[PDB]
Amino acid sequence: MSAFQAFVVNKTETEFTAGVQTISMDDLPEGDVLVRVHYSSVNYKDGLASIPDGKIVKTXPFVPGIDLAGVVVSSQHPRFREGDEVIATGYEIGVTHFGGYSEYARLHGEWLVPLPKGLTLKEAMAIGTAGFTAALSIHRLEEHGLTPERGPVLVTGATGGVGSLAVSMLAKRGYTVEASTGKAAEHDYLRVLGAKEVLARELDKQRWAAAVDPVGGRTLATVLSRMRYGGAVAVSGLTGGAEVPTTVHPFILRGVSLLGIDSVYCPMDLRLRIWERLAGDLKPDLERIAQEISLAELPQALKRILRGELRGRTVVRLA
Amino acid sequence: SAFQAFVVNKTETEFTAGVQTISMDDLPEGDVLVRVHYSSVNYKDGLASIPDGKIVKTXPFVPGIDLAGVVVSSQHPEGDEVIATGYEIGVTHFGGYSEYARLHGEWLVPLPKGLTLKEAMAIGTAGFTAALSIHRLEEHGLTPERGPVLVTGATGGVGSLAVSMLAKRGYTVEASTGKAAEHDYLRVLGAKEVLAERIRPLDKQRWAAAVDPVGGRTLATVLSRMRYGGAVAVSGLTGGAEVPTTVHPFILRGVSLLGIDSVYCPMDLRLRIWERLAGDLKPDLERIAQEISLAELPQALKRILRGELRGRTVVRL
Ligand SMILES: [Cl-]
Repeated sequence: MSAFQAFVVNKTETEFTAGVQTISMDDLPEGDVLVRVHYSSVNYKDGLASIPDGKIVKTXPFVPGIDLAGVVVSSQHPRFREGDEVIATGYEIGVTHFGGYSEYARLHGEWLVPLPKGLTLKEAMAIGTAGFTAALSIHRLEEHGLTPERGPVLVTGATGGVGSLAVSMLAKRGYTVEASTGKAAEHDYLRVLGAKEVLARELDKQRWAAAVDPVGGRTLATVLSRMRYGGAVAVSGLTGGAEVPTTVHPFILRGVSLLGIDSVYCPMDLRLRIWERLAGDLKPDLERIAQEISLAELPQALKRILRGELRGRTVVRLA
Repeated sequence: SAFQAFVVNKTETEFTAGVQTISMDDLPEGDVLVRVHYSSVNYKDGLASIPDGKIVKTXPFVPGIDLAGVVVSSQHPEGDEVIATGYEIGVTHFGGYSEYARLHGEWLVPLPKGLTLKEAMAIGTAGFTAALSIHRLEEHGLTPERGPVLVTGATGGVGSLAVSMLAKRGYTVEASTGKAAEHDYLRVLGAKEVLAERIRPLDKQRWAAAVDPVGGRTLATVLSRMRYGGAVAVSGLTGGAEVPTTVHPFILRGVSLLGIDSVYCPMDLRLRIWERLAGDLKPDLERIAQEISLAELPQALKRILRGELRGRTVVRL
């Protein structure tokens, strides 16, 4: 009792550790809500938190994991009584504040999202930050004019977390989806998620009514060449390094919008709206996208996402 | 008198591009009359063989940035084997997709010893660009002991030729392409390994130089795996839109970006590059060149435009 396991990253005098070890209740930082973590997931950002030069974590003894789903053990009066299934993504979690790769997490009441009717904690983590990023992107495109009747929608990080999830969300909304990836042997998978066409990495001059780029932008010059007049691109994520900028001219000439999607600091009112959508009209096909691993299998998954060999979504069952 | 030529034309009804017979009066002014033996198909030539290819602006025109043949009449220091590359040859002044071509002597380069007319065109603009690239890199300090050289030209004209050239030069070459069927082909040119950005493994400084023949398309990923001091030779055009780079990576590692212009290259260097092309920069053309007749030219022009031509293709008139 009061002694549980967590993936911990450390950095002393020219030495780096990253493994599952046992930690205590007192190692958890200041919070007003105590949560027993049922699930977490693996994100690329979480991969960067597991390595020294990742440029995410800037403080030593740390518990990564930007994603959380579980049950309230104890807390305060922030609208949370024990036994409540709560979700926690974004903010300082897994970056500045101890995160979800732990059996227990201690957080601020202002960061929790009461689990919407229509989602399991596992399904909530299967979606995770990635799904939130995908949902917000589509949400944002839709208030900007996107409907299935405007034309096909391109998605470029198709096999990754955000990409797989977006394809699914768009296909189930009735959109004609074209998906692009850089790995062959990924085509069948993309079609199963509902993509009508799949593109090998590389009508005249205006095919897509909208696009979703979850790779920091880095295929923007490709996406801009075949954008319809009035279209938009929702961009999010990181590349891998090596920034890829765009010219501005193509946005001006075709009246196209670039919508920066940030899942970290999204305000609570919108956050709640997105989670309602994720429980209803933007609920993806998690059975064909997500796979589950245990806390002890986590190190390997963080290596893989960093190397770019993780497809779809990976949820971590805690304990 | 009345010879054959490939003619592009565009009125206010249609666009015509076929092989018609034109006379001596159709060629524009020039002091040197060259009877063309060989020409070459180039990406640039394909754009000039089409409407919305933004290269040919005046109406009735004969494309072909590349010229090689024998002199009929001249008044500049007859029967001289000569090559013409770049300048106004593909673009503003009538080209080499014609049995005869009139040009100015300022563009002409006497065909170097150790090279054939067909070989000069197997090389052509593409080979020149590549050779001029390598050259520009070597005078920046690049040598085989600095580390491997990362081409990206792959099966572009330029690039295929770059690999062969660097391989024959003794460099370790890493070639990049997106087509899975050209892997065996790139090793025969002499590339040590074929590449299919990730931040594990350690790829963080491993290329001494780079040849980027797609308008700096791949600069963004190249730059973050350059050795401290290296350079990158960029040339040609992209498939369409322009892809910018950040400047930080250059300052950070003391890397240079070298703009390679084949079009308006100065004569003094032009000869030096061609002498090199007849010398230690002679690519193994046995594997990289192909030959077609004039009546077959339009077909290749259609293929290069849709990226269906590997290596180099010459033309016999
Ligand atoms: Cl559970």
